Amino acid sequence: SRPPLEYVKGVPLIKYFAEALGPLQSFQARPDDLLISTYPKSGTTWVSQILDMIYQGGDLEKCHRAPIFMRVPFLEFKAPGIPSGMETLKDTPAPRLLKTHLPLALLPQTLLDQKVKVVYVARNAKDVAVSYYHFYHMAKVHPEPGTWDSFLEKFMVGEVSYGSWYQHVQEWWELSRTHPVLYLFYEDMKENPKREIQKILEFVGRSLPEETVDFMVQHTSFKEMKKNPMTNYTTVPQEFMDHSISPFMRKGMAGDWKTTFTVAQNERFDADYAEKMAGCSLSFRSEL
Ligand SMILES: Nc1ncnc2c1ncn2[C@@H]1O[C@H](COP(=O)(O)O)[C@@H](OP(=O)(O)O)[C@H]1O
Repeated sequence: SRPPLEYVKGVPLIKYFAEALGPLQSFQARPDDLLISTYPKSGTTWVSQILDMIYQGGDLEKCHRAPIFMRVPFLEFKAPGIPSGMETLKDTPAPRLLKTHLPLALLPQTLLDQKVKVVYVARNAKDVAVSYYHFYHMAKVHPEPGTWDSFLEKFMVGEVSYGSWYQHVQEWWELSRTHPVLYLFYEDMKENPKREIQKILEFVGRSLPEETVDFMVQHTSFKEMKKNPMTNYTTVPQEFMDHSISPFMRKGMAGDWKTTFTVAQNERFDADYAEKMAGCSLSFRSEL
């Protein structure tokens, strides 16, 4: 009941996800698999619906079969009573969509050997941090988040579930130079979802009619995804995720961080950030 984190190979993880790593050594990847990789709260559920909808040929009826966590297995998941992501995985048919937030230090090597295709979504660190703070509150398996200010301090030293945002985004960027990785930016998806859905289609080697594409742009919108109980996580026990404290689908905005970040916090973050992202051509947008 709100246990602390357990560290493994330098990554802080939720108690259960760490345990789940045991059985996960048994996981065998297929060359037709597709891995969805992101640092938490960077748009995983967004791109999962996009991808599942593509995989279902656009049929919103086939997408309603089960919640997105039953449809896109969560590689390292485990909970009391709720079946592990590995358990779920036994029933999931090929081509499979898989989700993870594991850094490379922990990624099943099966996945890199099998040349598995990666769709990676990155989001600006300020928005991620805010999103993560609210998530910590509602997602009961997380430690106590404490105050925004303290939580932000942790976030800068990567002392939060899954560790440092900064390393996560650079390492998977680097990986994209020697591995098939489509590296997406949440803010581009905000800017122009259609442009971004087209690039995914191209990447996944599929082709769909203009009508179907536009149909997807809408059913993958924040507002549609908020109403859809197969994607908003409301079918889970309130003891596990308490939407009354904070909804999973909270705002879905680029730039909203500015209503949480104080000026002092903003100034300290920018200074810290310039150092951490020094020798990197990664370029983020904070707004619009
Ligand atoms: N279709 C969509 N369009 C835009 N944002 C979405 C979305 N579906 C979910 N989100 C937002 O993405 C974040 C969760 O990401 P993840 O899927 O990685 O956990 C939350 O951000 P906010 O808390 O900033 O609103 C959530 O509201």
